[PDB]
Amino acid sequence: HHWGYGKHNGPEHWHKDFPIAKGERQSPVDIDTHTAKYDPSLKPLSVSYDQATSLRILNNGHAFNVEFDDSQDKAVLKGGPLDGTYRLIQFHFHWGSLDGQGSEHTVDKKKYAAELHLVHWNTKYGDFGKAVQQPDGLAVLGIFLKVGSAKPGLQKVVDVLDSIKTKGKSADFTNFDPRGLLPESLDYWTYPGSLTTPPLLECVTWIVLKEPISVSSEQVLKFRKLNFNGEGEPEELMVDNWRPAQPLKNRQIKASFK
Ligand SMILES: [Zn+2]
Repeated sequence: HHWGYGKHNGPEHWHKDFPIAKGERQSPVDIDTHTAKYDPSLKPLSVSYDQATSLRILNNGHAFNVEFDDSQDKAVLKGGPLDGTYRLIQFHFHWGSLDGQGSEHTVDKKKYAAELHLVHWNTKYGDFGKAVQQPDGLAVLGIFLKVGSAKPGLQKVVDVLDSIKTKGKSADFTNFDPRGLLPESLDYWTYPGSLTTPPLLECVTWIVLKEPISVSSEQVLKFRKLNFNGEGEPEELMVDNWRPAQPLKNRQIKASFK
């Protein structure tokens, strides 16, 4: 049974094919802001996206991925909790069927309308495929989305979605600047975790920003027009593609701010 987000193949089923689903460092988690400790030894976070080169956008049947050329040292994350340099490979979102749900992480149980994941691999492991064999192979910057004013820098993504409606469709998607998706502040929480989709590998230093970005109702409505199914199969709207919060299991969440 191909994994997904439905009643018979959704998150409660994943552990059968991917037993790490019940591991010690699974994501997402609820961020209890009152038990996250400020860590003054955290270096400032460095998000350097000015030379980023997007290549393509792809509906993979679970979300849409905007992919980058990661063959050179061009869009990198470093500092904060990280001990090396991590290179951007792709970003994607999780979102709900309703504005009241859709994020993976929660903040004192609060769910946002959506959540953006910018996925980076540790350059000391040479590429993404080898990085995912390592416990510190990945760093994911998570950014919450709330519904309000439109985010202009998101609109180029919104407008290509009609060309990738169904699973397996891809489109050229060059010159997209992910700096237009970032909120003002880089204040964050950080904790060790996992990929939130199968194979759920425990490679990730999570860096979750406190400040959400606002997107318009119309922008998120266009996300909900995508399809999980392939062309020529019955239409199932791509909505509620979020894994719920998982047990923290005595991990600690650190805050970059007071
Ligand atoms: Zn994700």
